[PDB]
Amino acid sequence: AWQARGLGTARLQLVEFSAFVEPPDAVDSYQRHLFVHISQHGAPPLESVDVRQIYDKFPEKKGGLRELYDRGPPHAFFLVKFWADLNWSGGFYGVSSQYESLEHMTLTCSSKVCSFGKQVVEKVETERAQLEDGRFVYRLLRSPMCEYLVNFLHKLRQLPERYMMNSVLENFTILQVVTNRDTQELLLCTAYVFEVSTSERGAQHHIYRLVR
Repeated sequence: AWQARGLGTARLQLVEFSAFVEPPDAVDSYQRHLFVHISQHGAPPLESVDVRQIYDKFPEKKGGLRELYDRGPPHAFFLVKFWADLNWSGGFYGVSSQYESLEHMTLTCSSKVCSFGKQVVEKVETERAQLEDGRFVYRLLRSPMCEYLVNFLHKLRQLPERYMMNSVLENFTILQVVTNRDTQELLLCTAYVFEVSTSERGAQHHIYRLVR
């Protein structure tokens, strides 16, 4: 219909997102390990997942998934299931995001990190547009990972069975809200749930529309 084919609206599309580590000897010979990755640079509509099912995985009151979805707009809401690649200390742990739009705005991106459906850490970054080839571009490149996430990854990686990592990751989620800084209107809300991938398979994702 007017349904989504990937993670984005007509106002703000996600070009690429990744969380990575570069070992200290990437200086001598460069190498990057991706924990998670989405590259979106004539396709079927995305599958849908009912937003009520994951209410409890995210906080309530203000900034809660229920309230955000009640603000809308409904079509801006996505779920990303990650299978994270956790086989790869003291290198650079990074996160890179890039979005694209037709209109010039200033974005605020709030990444809320939740444990057992309860807000635990939050980052809030702002990014002005940059005009490139008609399209506007928002580049949050190589942002350093919060030391919470880096320690979590090290802790997580040493669990002796992967069903135990999946048990632990069951309760760990991330809510991402991108809003126009000026008009305060939500442009993009992405819910992330997490599994561990096996050793032989690298990172993966499935993107869903969140519906009601």
